[PDB]
Amino acid sequence: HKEFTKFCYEVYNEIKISDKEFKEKRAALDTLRLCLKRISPDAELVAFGSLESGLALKNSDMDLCVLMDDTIALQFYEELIAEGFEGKFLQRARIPIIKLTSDTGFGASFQCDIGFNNRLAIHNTLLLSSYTKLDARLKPMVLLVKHWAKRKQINSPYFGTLSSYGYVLMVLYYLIHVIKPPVFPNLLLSPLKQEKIVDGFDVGFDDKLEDIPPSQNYSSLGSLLHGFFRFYAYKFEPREKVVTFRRPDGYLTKQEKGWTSDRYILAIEDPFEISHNVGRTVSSSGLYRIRGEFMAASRLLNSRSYPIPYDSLFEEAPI
Repeated sequence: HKEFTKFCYEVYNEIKISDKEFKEKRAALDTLRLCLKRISPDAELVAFGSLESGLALKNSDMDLCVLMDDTIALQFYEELIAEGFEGKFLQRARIPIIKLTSDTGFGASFQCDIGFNNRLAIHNTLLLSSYTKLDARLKPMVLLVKHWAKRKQINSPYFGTLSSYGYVLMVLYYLIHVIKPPVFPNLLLSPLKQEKIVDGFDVGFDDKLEDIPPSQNYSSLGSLLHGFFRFYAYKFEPREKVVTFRRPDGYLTKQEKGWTSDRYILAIEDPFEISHNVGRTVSSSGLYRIRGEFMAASRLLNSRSYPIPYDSLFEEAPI
């Protein structure tokens, strides 16, 4: 996989966030933090998601969280509308959300999403951020899987398919517990790991990355991707197994977890919030499309017709 790896890195460099775009988002965050400072002096606005882990595709949306220690939620929204930003305040039960649309100069096409005390989400981002720092192969691979999923119309949680985070965990599971030699260790199950309970969940992992030995896996990005597709296309049985980060071998049956009868069509156990299935959005019809597109990828990469048209891997599939 020399030619495929060459193609992979070419695509990766086209789809990744530019340093220009990154600095624009970081500048926007500093402006919004100043807004929060004048209304709540002890609250902090922390960034999470793709932009924070570095697993962000160009023209990505911003995900922020206001952390504190009540009315501050709505009070922050009104100060933002006052400071020229355009958006709406939405609250379901006791969970408020700010959805920003524009700016009158980071705008006009400037999207941003602010949450309140979503601590677990910040921790999942810390875990992915650490893995990104461990191996250089993870960032391109994740972006390429994300770009493929998006283009093949299998990245719609609202339409019976999997979330982008779903695919990130699908990649991590493969690189930690499936590939041999593994590309990564399991930082959650490390003997150096210490328990840290946040919102009734253990968010602890070995973050002292400097002391972690280098990977014994020397495979290319192209080879890694060919394996990932082949695994989920032909070896992984979602009617039997759970994608997990809580077993040393990675072996967890749906029987053992009790996820046999939210939807359990595709079982992806969240690393910290273990009660939550990241693949709950995946429907029976949707899984069929996911399985179909995985087999298609495998078929393409084992083609005997040269030169192989690798471009078809990122060809937009009908809606």
